[PDB]
Amino acid sequence: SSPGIWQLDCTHLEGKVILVAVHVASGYIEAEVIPAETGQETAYFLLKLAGRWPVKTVHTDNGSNFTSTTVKAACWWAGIKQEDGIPYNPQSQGVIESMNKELKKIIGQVRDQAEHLKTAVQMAVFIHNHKRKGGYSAGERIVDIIATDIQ
Amino acid sequence: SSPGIWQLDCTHLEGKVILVAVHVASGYIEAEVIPAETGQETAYFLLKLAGRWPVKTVHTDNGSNFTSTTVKAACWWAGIKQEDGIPYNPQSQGVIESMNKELKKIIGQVRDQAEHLKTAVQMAVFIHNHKRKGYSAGERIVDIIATDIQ
Ligand SMILES: O=C(O)c1cccc2c1OCO2
Ligand SMILES: O=C(O)c1cccc2c1OCO2
Repeated sequence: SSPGIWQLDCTHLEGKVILVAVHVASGYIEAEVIPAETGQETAYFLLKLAGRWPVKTVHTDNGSNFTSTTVKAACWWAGIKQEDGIPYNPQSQGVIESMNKELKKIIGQVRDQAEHLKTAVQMAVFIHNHKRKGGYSAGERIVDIIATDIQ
Repeated sequence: SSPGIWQLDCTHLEGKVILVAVHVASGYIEAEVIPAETGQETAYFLLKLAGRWPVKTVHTDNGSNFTSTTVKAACWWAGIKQEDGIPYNPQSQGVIESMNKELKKIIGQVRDQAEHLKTAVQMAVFIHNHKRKGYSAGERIVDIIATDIQ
């Protein structure tokens, strides 16, 4: 449960890009729809995440965001250690692929309800983070993990 | 002051609107820049907030968002009790006014650094939530909700 570590994950749907940050120890996520994954979009997403949770380390999702000066500048600004996201544990690739599939399935389940993709993605964030698996939810786990770490 | 209670607050800068949700018991915030405060923007912001923290009650920032069918639909969807934001306790007006001024002060302190207002507002959320007063608001909200879960 290393309380400060997050992983970036970028997935595609409807010609659009969904950027996800996963808190690795809990499975809790935040996500956004963007028109394309650029360093600027990723840097802004990181700044938002790190203002909201104590982001110590981020495993970036690809080499272009690992390289990006703009991403490195947001990581410097927000006190984040930027790392690569090489699956030294190969069970990592499989966990992220399954989350993406789960997220896309929830997006499909909420399509009668959202006119824009960005709404369906935030409904999927909500359902993902509140899902009991404990059975604790990922929202409960990340709070428990970080609070234990503060104490 | 319950773990689940938040207050909406809408403030203006640079002819743009900044929408803030404050977790009342900790002072922790999330905020966004929007072109205008409409029911649709407010409903979307609430959906985002409630997928991220366990939002039980929202004190809406004005009667238009309290009334808005779109705001009520997002609160229904996310399981949030929508309430008014009448300051039955008058030290509320002043606590919110003071946060707006501190937020605008930080936005000013980061303007050499951000080309867009939205970046400066998220730098201000970051500095607000990490500021030690000695725990930070980010620490207090985590402690409050974890104590509640346990
Ligand atoms: O239910 C929770 O305690 C919770 C805690 C932290 C974050 C969250 C949560 O629900 C979804 O996003
Ligand atoms: O520093 C923290 O524990 C913290 C915890 C939860 C949320 C946050 C935080 O800092 C910024 O936003």
